[PDB]
Amino acid sequence: YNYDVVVIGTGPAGEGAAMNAVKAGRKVAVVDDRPQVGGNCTHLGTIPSKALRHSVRQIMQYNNNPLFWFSFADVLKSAEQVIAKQVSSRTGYYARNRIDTFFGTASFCDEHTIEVVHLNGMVETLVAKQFVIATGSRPYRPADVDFTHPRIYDSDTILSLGHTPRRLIIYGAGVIGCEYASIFSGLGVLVDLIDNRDQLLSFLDDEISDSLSYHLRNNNVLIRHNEEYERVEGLDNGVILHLKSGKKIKADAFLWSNGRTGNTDKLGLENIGLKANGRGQIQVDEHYRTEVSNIYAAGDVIGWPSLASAAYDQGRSAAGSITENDSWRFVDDVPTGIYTIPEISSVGKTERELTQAKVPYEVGKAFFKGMARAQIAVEKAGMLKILFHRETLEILGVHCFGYQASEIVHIGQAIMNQKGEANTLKYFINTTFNYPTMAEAYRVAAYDGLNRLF
Amino acid sequence: YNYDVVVIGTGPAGEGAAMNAVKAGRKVAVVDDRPQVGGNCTHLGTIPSKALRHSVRQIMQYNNNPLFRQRWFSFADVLKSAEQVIAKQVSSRTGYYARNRIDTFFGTASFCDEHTIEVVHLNGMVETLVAKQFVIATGSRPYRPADVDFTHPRIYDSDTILSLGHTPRRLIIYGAGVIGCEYASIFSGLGVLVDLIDNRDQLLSFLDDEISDSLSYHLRNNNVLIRHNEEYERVEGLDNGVILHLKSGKKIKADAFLWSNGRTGNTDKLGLENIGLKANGRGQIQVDEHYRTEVSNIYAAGDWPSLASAAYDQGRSAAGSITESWRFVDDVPTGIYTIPEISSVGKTERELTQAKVPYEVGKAFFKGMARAQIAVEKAGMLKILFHRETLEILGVHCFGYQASEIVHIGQAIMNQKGEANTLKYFINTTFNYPTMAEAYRVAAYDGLNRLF
Ligand SMILES: Cc1cc2nc3c(=O)[nH]c(=O)nc-3n(C[C@H](O)[C@H](O)[C@H](O)COP(=O)(O)OP(=O)(O)OC[C@H]3O[C@@H](n4cnc5c(N)ncnc54)[C@H](O)[C@@H]3O)c2cc1C
Ligand SMILES: Cc1cc2nc3c(=O)[nH]c(=O)nc-3n(C[C@H](O)[C@H](O)[C@H](O)COP(=O)(O)OP(=O)(O)OC[C@H]3O[C@@H](n4cnc5c(N)ncnc54)[C@H](O)[C@@H]3O)c2cc1C
Repeated sequence: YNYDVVVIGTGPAGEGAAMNAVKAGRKVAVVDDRPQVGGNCTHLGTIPSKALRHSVRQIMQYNNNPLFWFSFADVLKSAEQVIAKQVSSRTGYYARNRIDTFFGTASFCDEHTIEVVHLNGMVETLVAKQFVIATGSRPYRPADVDFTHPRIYDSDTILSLGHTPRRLIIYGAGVIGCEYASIFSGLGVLVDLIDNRDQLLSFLDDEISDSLSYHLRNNNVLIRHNEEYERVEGLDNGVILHLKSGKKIKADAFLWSNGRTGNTDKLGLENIGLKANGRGQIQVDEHYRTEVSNIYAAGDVIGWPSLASAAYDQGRSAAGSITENDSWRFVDDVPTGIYTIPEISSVGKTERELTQAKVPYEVGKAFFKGMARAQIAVEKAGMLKILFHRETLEILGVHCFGYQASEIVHIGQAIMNQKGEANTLKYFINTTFNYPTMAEAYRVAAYDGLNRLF
Repeated sequence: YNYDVVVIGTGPAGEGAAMNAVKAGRKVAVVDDRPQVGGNCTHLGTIPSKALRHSVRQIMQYNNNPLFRQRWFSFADVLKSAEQVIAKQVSSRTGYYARNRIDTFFGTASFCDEHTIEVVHLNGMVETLVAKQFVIATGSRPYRPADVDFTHPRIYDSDTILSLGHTPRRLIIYGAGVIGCEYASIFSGLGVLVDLIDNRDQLLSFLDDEISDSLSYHLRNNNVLIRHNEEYERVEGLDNGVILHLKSGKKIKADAFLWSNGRTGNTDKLGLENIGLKANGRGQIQVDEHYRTEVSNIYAAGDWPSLASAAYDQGRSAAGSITESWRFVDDVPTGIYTIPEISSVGKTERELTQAKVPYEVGKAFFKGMARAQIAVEKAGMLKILFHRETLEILGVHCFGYQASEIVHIGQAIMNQKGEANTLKYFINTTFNYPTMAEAYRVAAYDGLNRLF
């Protein structure tokens, strides 16, 4: 077969790259080893975890509702229709713009031709001028951990759970680990989160991390800091983890969420002259182009920031660079978002970086406890913090935690991206929002900032 | 994949073998290289030629009927009618396969060992299939000599002739076989000066002399020019017409050319040397009375006599032998579908004369037949050879419209044993009237007059 742009993997990066390329008028093909389109964006990652989290939140609201346990399988059963709808929508998207697909593992043979091998023994060959690599990553699996044990799971096999455990252990304080800890705590299981550092999500703001830790501890998430595993043992009834500090923790299950490794082992990277680091990531430039001129890598496969929306935008920019239609833009200022119960999101500098850089900033706070919308939604916990320059009133950082955090942070991001005097805090006083909504926070927050300035 | 019986070829032999094997309760599968089921019987051989012949008969009757006068048509329009029949037949065969839970694999089959095969499709496929019992029904192809340019647009065979787009003014057919005679009759009915070339001095020497003479007379009266005892020397394809130079020194120029001399077995691609099976010069496979090859678990059936019904029966017999219903297909009623048709069963007059059997001949001419007169097909003849003393039937020959359907009553009477196989049955049995089966009765009486 002959094409112009060939995409590996149908994740957000691959889908975005292929759509931008077909928007340019080229002839484009996509290859994905999964039997269905979507990848970890919909099959094992974002969609199943988010459906589980939303079901857990609804269960929690129902239990605490004055108007009125649940098996894990019943809770997870809400995700199959969502994934079916998403895969149908993406299949229709691909069919309408006429992109041919191949459901098989893709391997490299030269600079222009690839081998697609399916489960039947199918062998096909694709040739194109431009290639996009969006193989993503897989859960990092250390050798000394018996993942074949029925009671030991990773970020993928955890969905195979057939019963809600009495206790559980989570290793790694990453985004996935914290999200799963929050979800399981909502389900009503004593989760023992294990962290290699002293503070949860040290890249976040200190206040937000402290509030998240307080809520997790108040919701049975026993958090142990500064820990490194020594030896994991699987039994008939439970799993026992011996830490290097000497503590032995026994649970009825086990989940590993410490890092991810890029999918490059089966790609045959040596056949083209490219090499991947120990993390399985491919070095790319500001154009998302590797050392090979016609080879482009984008999305989570490159490592940072390993965010599905960020991966989609990175693939879109890589396709724009391939077509050179001015649509390229290096995706660097990604607003971080952690989907625990409740949510967390941030955009821009934190208070620690601002303190280090000696920027004369000021803090405006808005607490969700005194909020009409938050109380009406029965969400008492949460806060919103805005860091703004004292003199120029420019917003240098927005951090929110609580109800609808990710949706709230977008307006602060939009105000942030303005240039010069346009990016000012006083906008929140010169613009009328709706009421009662969560956006009203900004208004209050703005005042709580400008009252601190003399 | 694992199965009990694996058949190669979806023609009548393969389909019959698969159906008989699946009737035994085993798990069976079929493989073929054609993108549709049916085999050469439906896609390139029997069915298209029969549709062409029936359409030619219909247009001939329409032209000759005074009622329809108050009109030559292109070859493509005549051939168009076969597509519907082919589609219906392939749909019926696919339904038969699916209702019986038969696995089909559309790719060329190659032998690896005595129990497994590789299936390769157009796109570099590889599929392994292992089964206890195997059936070979690969059929055959038109024989292609090296010294003729089949790639020439004006030179065709028994398969590529359907690719003709325009009806030629003149045409040459080489080989006086059943296929050659049928195509010569069809093209003569279409209104083309056909120059049939025969290697021997008599058309269809395996038939009775009277039947062959009548067929030759009809072909001569239908613009077909028959040349006897000729062998080709060189076929040259010009831009306007094909010129054939024969060994006798003649040169014949026409607007087309058809080759129908011999058939070649489709065994080269099978790779039988990987299992210890050899193919002769014609590509056939030697088998015993049980349709079994040298290998104990390898069986071959179908494409002598290269008859579709005979191939079907041979395939079913091979399947029965595999499942332990076996019957050696040896006596097949020979049928040539020219205009009019020809059929024969049992011994001919020449063989009876050689063996000095005291027989007698009963004739019933179709010219005096009422149903034949209504059919406006008066040319015909029904000859019955019956033993004089014991009144047993030793041979039945017919040459006329609806010959194949007529011959089956004589065949049914033939297969009876002893006194049951008697000509007097045709005297003591009430037939339908007006039918050409009742002609048998007349023939029987025409025999009983000669008795004394
Ligand atoms: C539990 C969980 C929750 C998450 N929640 C979020 C969230 O809320 N927001 C967010 O932004 N991110 C989230 N993520 C991260 C998200 O999974 C990634 O950011 C996203 O997958 C990045 O897009 P991608 O296309 O690079 O990844 P993928 O979608 O994983 O791309 C890899 C695709 O390529 C295929 N592939 C891989 N190797 C080959 C090969 N050799 N041959 C052929 N095909 C191949 C894979 O089968 C897959 O289809 C979450 C992750 C997890 C585990
Ligand atoms: C013009 C014409 C008219 C005819 N008219 C009549 C008639 O009126 N009556 C009659 O009884 N007979 C007639 N025949 C003869 C008839 O074609 C054969 O008798 C019969 O079809 C053979 O049956 P078969 O299944 O054994 O062979 P086929 O029907 O040829 O079956 C072979 C099948 O297997 C496939 N195949 C071949 N090699 C391989 C391979 N290596 N791997 C996989 N698949 C393979 C072929 O493509 C084909 O589909 C006629 C023939 C011709 C050419």
